[PDB]
Amino acid sequence: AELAKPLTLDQLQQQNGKAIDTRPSAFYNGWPQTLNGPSGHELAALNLSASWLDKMSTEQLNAWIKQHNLKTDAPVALYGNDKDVDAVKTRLQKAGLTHISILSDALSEPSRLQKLPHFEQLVYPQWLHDLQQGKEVTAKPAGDWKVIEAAWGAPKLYLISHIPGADYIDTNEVESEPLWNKVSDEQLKAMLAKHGIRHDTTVILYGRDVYAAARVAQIMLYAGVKDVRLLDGGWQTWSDAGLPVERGTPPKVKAEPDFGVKIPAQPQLMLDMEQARGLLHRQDASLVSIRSWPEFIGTTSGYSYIKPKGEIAGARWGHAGSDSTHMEDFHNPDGTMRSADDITAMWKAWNIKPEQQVSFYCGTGWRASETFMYARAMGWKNVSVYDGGWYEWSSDPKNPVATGERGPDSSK
Ligand code: NA
Repeated sequence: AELAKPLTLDQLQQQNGKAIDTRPSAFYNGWPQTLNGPSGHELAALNLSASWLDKMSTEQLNAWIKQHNLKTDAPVALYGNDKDVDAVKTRLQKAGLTHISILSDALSEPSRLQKLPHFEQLVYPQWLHDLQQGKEVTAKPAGDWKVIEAAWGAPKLYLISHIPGADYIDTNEVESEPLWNKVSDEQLKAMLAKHGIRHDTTVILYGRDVYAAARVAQIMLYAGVKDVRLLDGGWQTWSDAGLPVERGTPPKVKAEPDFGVKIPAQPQLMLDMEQARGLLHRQDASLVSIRSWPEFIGTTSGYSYIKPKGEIAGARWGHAGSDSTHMEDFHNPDGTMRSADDITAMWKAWNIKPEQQVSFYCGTGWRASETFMYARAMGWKNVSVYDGGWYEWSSDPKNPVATGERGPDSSK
């Protein structure tokens, strides 16, 4: 039942133990719990939110313990809310950890905390709701702001319910046939004006799936929207918070004719095929496949309408999900972004590194847009999406293709 002795951070370090931040990831990432309050987690703290526990089976927890290298008798020091700390203690006890304490001086020295360099780009429901009601909040939009739901095709679930004051974007407004690449600068200019977006409008996007919203977001960043943000974990986090919803067709938007800069203002954020091919086989650059493992080895193309199978030869595997519509390797059990530390280590093992020119691709770019926005928020400075992805690559039977099981070395 009970906790071992309380440890300070210093003692925990001396004893080669680990700290476990048991708050929701939003706060682990950098969001203050009160205005002006401590921002981020203790050095090398892990994040195991108590709110995830009901969606972690016994084996998911065991896996997570192993994966963070918690040795069974090495000290673990927990911090956060009491109920949360206690829920995690119970679970870790049942999983067989033997030295569980509280981190006594947790969050007591703000100057030593670590944060997602741009945590403010991944918002959470309560922040968004506070902003809407006119409450002073951390990282407040500098000027106008808009909330937009992004999904494939005309409004459906949006008609049933959506975040109050949210506009709606059909992803067909930003990408189109033949390659499912983004539409033209000129079509983008009109799309932006129509939804009342200028270069200095803060745009907060969410979707029923994070990647639809991310796709829109990366495209707006390319175009020239300076401040584009995602709801971390998407719509489901809003629904689950039991916050207010509105209903019915999207209300009329007041057009903004003049964007205020020439589009595109950030063209380096999107690569074509030749540019993508240029990144291969380099220490200072990575072309990253955000495709499932069966796509990566050539069991399946991932899509009904893509006949060719295999992968871009020399693409480094950035992980993804179980299939072409899932992103488990980037998600906590509640659907929010896994920790920066974990993502950084997963990518590192494949020689994908923040000092490189790094471009993400997948089938047609949605999954890659998602990892792009994470990497942006992790503070990766040279990131982009290779729009065409496997669909464009495998159009040309001259492009080199890899199949078969292979590891990190095989993409030098
Ligand atoms: Na594409």
